[PDB]
Amino acid sequence: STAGKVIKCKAAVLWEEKKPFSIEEVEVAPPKAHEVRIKMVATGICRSDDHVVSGTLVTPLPVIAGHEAAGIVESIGEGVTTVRPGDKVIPLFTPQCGKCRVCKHPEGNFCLKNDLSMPRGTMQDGTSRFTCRGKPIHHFLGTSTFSQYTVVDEISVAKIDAASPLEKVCLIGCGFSTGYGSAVKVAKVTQGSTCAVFGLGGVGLSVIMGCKAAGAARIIGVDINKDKFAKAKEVGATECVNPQDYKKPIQEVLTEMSNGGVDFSFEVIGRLDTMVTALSCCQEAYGVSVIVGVPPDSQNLSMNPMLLLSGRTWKGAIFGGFKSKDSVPKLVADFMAKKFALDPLITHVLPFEKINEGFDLLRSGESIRTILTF
Amino acid sequence: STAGKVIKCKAAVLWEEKKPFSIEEVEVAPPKAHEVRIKMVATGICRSDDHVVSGTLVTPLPVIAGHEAAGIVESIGEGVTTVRPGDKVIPLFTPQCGKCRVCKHPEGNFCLKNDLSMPRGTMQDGTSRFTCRGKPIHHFLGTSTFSQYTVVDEISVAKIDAASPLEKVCLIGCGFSTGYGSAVKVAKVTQGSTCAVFGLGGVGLSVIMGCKAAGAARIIGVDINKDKFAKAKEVGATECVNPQDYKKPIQEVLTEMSNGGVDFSFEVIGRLDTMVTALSCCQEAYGVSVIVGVPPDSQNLSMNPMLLLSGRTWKGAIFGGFKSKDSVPKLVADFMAKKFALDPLITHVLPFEKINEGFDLLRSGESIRTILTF
Ligand SMILES: NC(=O)c1ccc[n+]([C@@H]2O[C@H](COP(=O)([O-])OP(=O)(O)OC[C@H]3O[C@@H](n4cnc5c(N)ncnc54)[C@H](O)[C@@H]3O)[C@@H](O)[C@H]2O)c1
Ligand SMILES: NC(=O)c1ccc[n+]([C@@H]2O[C@H](COP(=O)([O-])OP(=O)(O)OC[C@H]3O[C@@H](n4cnc5c(N)ncnc54)[C@H](O)[C@@H]3O)[C@@H](O)[C@H]2O)c1
Ligand SMILES: CCCC[C@@H]1CC[S@](=O)C1
Ligand SMILES: CCCC[C@@H]1CC[S@](=O)C1
Ligand SMILES: [Zn+2]
Ligand SMILES: [Zn+2]
Ligand SMILES: [Zn+2]
Ligand SMILES: [Zn+2]
Repeated sequence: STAGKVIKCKAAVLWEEKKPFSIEEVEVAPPKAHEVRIKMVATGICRSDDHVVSGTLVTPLPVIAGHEAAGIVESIGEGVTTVRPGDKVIPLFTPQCGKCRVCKHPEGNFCLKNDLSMPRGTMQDGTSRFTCRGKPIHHFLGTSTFSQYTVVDEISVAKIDAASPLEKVCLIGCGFSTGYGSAVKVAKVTQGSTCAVFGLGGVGLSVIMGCKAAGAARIIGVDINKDKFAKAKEVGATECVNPQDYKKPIQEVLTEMSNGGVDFSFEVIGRLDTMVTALSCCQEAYGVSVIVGVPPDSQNLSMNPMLLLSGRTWKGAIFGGFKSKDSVPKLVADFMAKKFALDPLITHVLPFEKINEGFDLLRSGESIRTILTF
Repeated sequence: STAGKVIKCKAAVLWEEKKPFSIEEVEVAPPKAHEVRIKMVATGICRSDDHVVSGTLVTPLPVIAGHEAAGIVESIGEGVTTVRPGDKVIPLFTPQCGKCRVCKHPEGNFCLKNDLSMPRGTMQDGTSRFTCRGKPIHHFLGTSTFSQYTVVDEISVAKIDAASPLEKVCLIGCGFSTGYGSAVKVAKVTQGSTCAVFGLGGVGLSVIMGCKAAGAARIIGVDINKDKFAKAKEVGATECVNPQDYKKPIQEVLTEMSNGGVDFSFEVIGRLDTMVTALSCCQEAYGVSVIVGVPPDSQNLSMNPMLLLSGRTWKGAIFGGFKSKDSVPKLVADFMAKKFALDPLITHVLPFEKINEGFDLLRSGESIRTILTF
């Protein structure tokens, strides 16, 4: 019925940094060749969407943010072969073209068609499908899910199980997969190890889930908000520590509690100082530290290279190291088979029109993941 | 004949920073329990010994430096079980106690008894076996090989093949093992990969040897001294580049020549800026960069954590990651079986008494390894 036509719908537009989202009427153009128009069903509020509002994450404005979501294909442009109208799908903020050097490498996942390194906030063809008040509105990492309808490139969408609960599996579009993969795929947590997880929001909780699934014996959660500790323990943290309770630096405290440094540490916050602290708290000769948190745009950290010369391994990853199009469908299938849980991350559910309230909950420290329904 | 007695012999003592070594008479005490007194046969001049002179590497002075060497056991203290008088041995600047958490971990080699993290420059018992002009002289990483005789702890010595040529296998005590292991063990260079090696001294040449033995397809040598290029090519470099020949930063140049960044990069110099440049030139999603070079004491580098967040792996190692006492004897055995060559690193041979001349050759850029004979 709407196939091949402009759709007029509501979307949350961010017109300028540090302002509330504006629920407005936008026009969404029909999908061009190899493009997929999606009717959104659920979208999570991730800290990275708030980074766009705060200026932490820089991307051309005005913009329709949102990148963690699930929806139903409304229509497909010419040449699309991987999804059909009616299919449940999850948009991929990291594409999987399957032809670049990274897509062909066994460990790479940061596809070279990404819109993160040199952000333009467009479709792959350099143009936008969004218009508001007559003005073109940018996309966000080829996803833009804070809208009733969006249009993505075929390499930025994956078909998922037809029976999946989209108000839950939207978390596989970012939060869950990032945390879980960070532990299980990037760090490769080992059985019996000691892990330290800095930041106990949705991503940090999914890191804990992954460490516990990998058989870690000790999983130490670190947060300055102690209200985060109960849920952290629920999904696997054996201990939790608040840096504000101590008179000495947390890396010392953690080095002492792990009898010389942890096997695996994770930075899941987004601060330069906690990135260096997480590196330091892993065992100097064989420790591994993974950066997951997004740092303030263009800022450099300072660190002593002797931390690495002793033997430490330092790495970072986008989306838990998962090749997005190949893994999203398998993660949904595993969720359907009850291999992991997603309810522990969901603390609040709000209609899409209350998006600003959902961001207020995140910023106040009260929520983990707010799921917005359309 | 000398067993149980103080030995009077010549040693090169460093009384103060930035001065020539002073060839003096020293008194070497007999070995205490679990100690081994070694008659030196050959010692190489590594850049790290020059770092002690320049103040780059800090350790208590006055000191007997030198750590890359081979000699013959003169006598053993009570309780020594792993070596005997007359054995050929190689002193280990990284110990292998075999009991600490690092020694027992499969991938650790930075034994907790090392004298590097908090340098005291003494034997394991906190005292020195060296005296000069009535003053106690410090040890250097439990080795101190710029002396006709030295005393080391049993965990800092390995028994090697009785037929090995000590004027060649002394390089297994540092230079060769470090570079080689950095490629094959730490980085785990893969067949068909592209490697970039910053610094073409003896350790950088050894890194090339390990990349070639791992089957790398391309091995790009980087050095501001183009006189280093011929030998680099001889041992495996497919191309060599001098940063001074270009108008743009070397990481750009290397990213362009590897069509998007190399698989494995190695910092084998000891500069903060080349450590970051080496990291950057490795492929942003799956690249691996290994720091081998020793940076100026207590200085921090500055870097953007986005270099890691895209997927890069950054690591460092001491002694190429080898568990010292288990690996040195195998390396010598491999060398005896012609599994690798050591002659390409040796450009000059001088009597011990010309140690200052040997340091002048290194500092002028003329040599790779000068072997000193006793
Ligand atoms: N690499 C990726 O692919 C990817 C994917 C998703 C999110 N992220 C990033 O991961 C981070 C975490 O995301 P989230 O959605 O879980 O966010 P969140 O805001 O829900 O969680 C962060 C947690 O850090 C805690 N915290 C803040 N400052 C702290 C400090 N100084 N010390 C200790 N704890 C502190 C907060 O109390 C909070 O619980 C963000 O930076 C987000 O942008 C990266
Ligand atoms: N990690 C360890 O276990 C270990 C063991 C041995 C040596 N090291 C360290 O490794 C480094 C190399 O040792 P070496 O004995 O081979 O030293 P070296 O001095 O023989 O070689 C260093 C090479 O780097 C080159 N170089 C200098 N500045 C440069 C720049 N700006 N750009 C590019 N190239 C530059 C020089 O021309 C030289 O050929 C030293 O810092 C040494 O202390 C570490
Ligand atoms: C390291 C920067 C990654 C930014 C990505 C934005 C959407 S997802 O939350 C992570
Ligand atoms: C990272 C510092 C290691 C310094 C050690 C001194 C002797 S060997 O050259 C390496
Ligand atoms: Zn790709
Ligand atoms: Zn996200
Ligand atoms: Zn050395
Ligand atoms: Zn040990």
